[PDB]
Amino acid sequence: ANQASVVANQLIPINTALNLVMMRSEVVTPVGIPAEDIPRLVSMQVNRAVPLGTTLMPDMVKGYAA
Repeated sequence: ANQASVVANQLIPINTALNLVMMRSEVVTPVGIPAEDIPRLVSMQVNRAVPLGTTLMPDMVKGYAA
């Protein structure tokens, strides 16, 4: 209950480096990467294009290990 995840604030293009305009948090189901990891996700790249409103999942960010 109430775990907030990272949600795509806009379409995050393939292989693009993440920035703070790109990520917002929301309570979504299923639970994805925790909202508190938005600082650490900055500059990491996605390996697939992430459509607007998609929850960001661990398998989508290159070099992500929590």
